[PDB]
Amino acid sequence: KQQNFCVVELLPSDPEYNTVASKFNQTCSHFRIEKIERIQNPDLWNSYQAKKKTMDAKNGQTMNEKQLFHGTDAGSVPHVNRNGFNRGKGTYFAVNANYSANDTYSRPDANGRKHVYYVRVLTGIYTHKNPQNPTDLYDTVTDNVHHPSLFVAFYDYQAYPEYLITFRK
Amino acid sequence: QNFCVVELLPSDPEYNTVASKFNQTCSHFRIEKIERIQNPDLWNSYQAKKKTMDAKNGQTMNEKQLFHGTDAGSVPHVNRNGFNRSYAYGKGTYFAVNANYSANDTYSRPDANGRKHVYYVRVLTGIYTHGNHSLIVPPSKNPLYDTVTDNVHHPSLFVAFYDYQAYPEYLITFRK
Ligand SMILES: C[C@H](c1ccc(Nc2nc3c(C(N)=O)cc(F)cc3s2)cc1)N(C)C
Ligand SMILES: C[C@H](c1ccc(Nc2nc3c(C(N)=O)cc(F)cc3s2)cc1)N(C)C
Repeated sequence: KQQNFCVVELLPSDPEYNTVASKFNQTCSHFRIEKIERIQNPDLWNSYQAKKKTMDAKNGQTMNEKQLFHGTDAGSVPHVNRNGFNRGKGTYFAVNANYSANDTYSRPDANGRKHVYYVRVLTGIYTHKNPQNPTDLYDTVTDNVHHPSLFVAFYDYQAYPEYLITFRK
Repeated sequence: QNFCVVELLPSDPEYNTVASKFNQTCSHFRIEKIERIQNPDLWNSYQAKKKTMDAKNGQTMNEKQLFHGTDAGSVPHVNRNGFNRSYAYGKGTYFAVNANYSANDTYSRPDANGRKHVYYVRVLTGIYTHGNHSLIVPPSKNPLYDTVTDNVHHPSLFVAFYDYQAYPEYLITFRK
């Protein structure tokens, strides 16, 4: 599985577009969206979904998945499109787009453009598990359990980079 | 102008054709992957401009495969748009006969992980002349040329000024 990918542009006339634009614009209405792309990566998607089938069957009534934001520099984009966020070693995801929208994470490129993904993450059972069963770990960690602003994933195929929002100041 | 990026296997005949050409001047580097870029609209727009050109320049071989180094940031932009507008022998996109020119750190600028990127590009060089810094557009053949170059009888580079004049066919990712 060498996880090739395709990049389709979401058009304003797509029902998926309002939803991503809305969620993004909750915190980032002062940026202007240049475009939104759907990242299509079959091997990566299947691998993500396999982790989820498992995770759904193990965590009972827990809703394992959330859609979160991750900002990154323009040069990491092909790497994320192909390999996701694969490879104690964590990748950060924001609940709100403004956080990911920071220059430290979404480094503005030569044309001024910034890149934040709208990401499907398997947050599962998280804390800020069992002494009797020490090989049993939390799926993610957060900054605050009752009112989270971020999540940290560690394992492979735990997140799919479904949408890429390109924008500027 | 959506696109796909297919990674080639070293087993692939294509992979070796591209690797051979790159290694002629750049064998001292380590190739990590060679991907093929599939952008149907851009490819179409290129083949149209080529149909026009092969019908214009008689016996001329209009097409050359040249190299182009760039930073990791530009890769998604090139994949989608080509070498289009937003990108001392004229104000266009420069392309090299030999990989090692493109492999210069100022063009194929090393990323965070030390990875360099060089396209192997189909370019419609067509009929070309010697170029100059105040160009912006090709000279007229008589008081219009397709590209310009540094030296007309032994060219080492080429400069294109229009869109759809080149297709970013392969991407070569490598390191020192
Ligand atoms: C670029 C990459 C890297 C980049 C950033 C970080 N740190 C962090 N990133 C984030 C993001 C975000 N959208 O990126 C969002 C957050 F709410 C918190 C953090 S902490 C850690 C690693 N590095 C592995 C090279
Ligand atoms: C780094 C990259 C960039 C791309 C092109 C240039 N200008 C120039 N590039 C080249 C290249 C080449 N392989 O790209 C090859 C040459 F024989 C001459 C020039 S001049 C300068 C920077 N990016 C900023 C667009």
